[PDB]
Amino acid sequence: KDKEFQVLFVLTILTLISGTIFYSTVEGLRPIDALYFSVVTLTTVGYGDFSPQTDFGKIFTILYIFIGIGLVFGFIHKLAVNVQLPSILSNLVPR
Amino acid sequence: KDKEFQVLFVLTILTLISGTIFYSTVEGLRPIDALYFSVVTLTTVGYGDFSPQTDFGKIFTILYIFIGIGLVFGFIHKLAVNVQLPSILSNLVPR
Amino acid sequence: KDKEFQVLFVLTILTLISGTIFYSTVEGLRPIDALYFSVVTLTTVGYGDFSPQTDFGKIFTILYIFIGIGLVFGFIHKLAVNVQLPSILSNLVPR
Amino acid sequence: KDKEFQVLFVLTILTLISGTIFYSTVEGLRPIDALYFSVVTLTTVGYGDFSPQTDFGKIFTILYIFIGIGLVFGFIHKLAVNVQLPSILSNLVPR
Ligand SMILES: [K+]
Ligand SMILES: [K+]
Ligand SMILES: [K+]
Ligand SMILES: [K+]
Ligand SMILES: [K+]
Ligand SMILES: [K+]
Repeated sequence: KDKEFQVLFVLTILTLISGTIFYSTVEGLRPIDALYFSVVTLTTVGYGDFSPQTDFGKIFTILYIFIGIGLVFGFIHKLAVNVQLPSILSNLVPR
Repeated sequence: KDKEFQVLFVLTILTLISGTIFYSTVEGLRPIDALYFSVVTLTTVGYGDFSPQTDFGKIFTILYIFIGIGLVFGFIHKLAVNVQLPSILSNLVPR
Repeated sequence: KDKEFQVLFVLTILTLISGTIFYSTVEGLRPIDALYFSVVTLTTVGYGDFSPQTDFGKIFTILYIFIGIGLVFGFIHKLAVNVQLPSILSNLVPR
Repeated sequence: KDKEFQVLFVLTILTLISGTIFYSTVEGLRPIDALYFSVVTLTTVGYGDFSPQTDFGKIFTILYIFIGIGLVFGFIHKLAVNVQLPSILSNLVPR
């Protein structure tokens, strides 16, 4: 399960890297803002402080969302159940 | 399962087409912006760079969301599990 | 199952009514905008074209979200599986 | 199950407290606005009336979202099924 976590973890980083590079290049964001934006998009928060301005950015965002949501939310699920939950349970007992 | 994917795929395209046509017509968006907006609405991202301005657009958006979320997120589920997951698994093995 | 649908349906309408009344009264929105806003909040779209300006509105929105999301998304689930899915299946066959 | 509810309830309050303190301190929000913002972020509504302006706030928000969504939505699930549902069922019968 550490290896089920590791795979989704890696694939999430790669996905966020892809968005950082595209939005920094095509939409002209600073790298930190492109990552932030990629995260705010794929978790569906969508503040809108940043949003794509070019048609190439709009089209990319459509595809990035559909390809990216299932991965991101899979990782969050694995994180919650296989990492966060056990550590919570361990805290309720003194060794 | 390719035919379970195909049905949801088609129904998603039809749903996004419906929104593209309405928002381009009633809210005056360019077709590309209406599609983008329809996608950003039904995936619940909701940047708000675009939002309906007319009461007819507001009422439509209410119904489009309720009718459209269950479909869109069904497709994303099918996509993740029946397409993305297997291809990931295939990459971890050399033929 | 029509009666499992009917209950969630009614409870959803009541929930959206509650929000329409509060936001129209305390935040000064037109009734149509308060409903629209209530729907955009509880489905987690959150365009932000409307957002509460008063501390009383902010506090209410916190509680409305936590109480309201589980209901709204339950209805959408019931809608998709017990209404939308069967009708889709019926269309694929001529009577 | 009251103790399964109580744990997630407490962990949710602690999580929202953490965000209130950070955003009030680093991003300069009033405490009430920082709580409101933390809630609007972790439920994925994301109005964007508030959004982090500093790089330290942006980085924190990335991590807060990934750590916080699984908890928040777990609580909402427990709330809906173990608290809201039973009380609904009890109302349909006179004692
Ligand atoms: K969701
Ligand atoms: K959102
Ligand atoms: K927004
Ligand atoms: K906005
Ligand atoms: K949003
Ligand atoms: K959302």
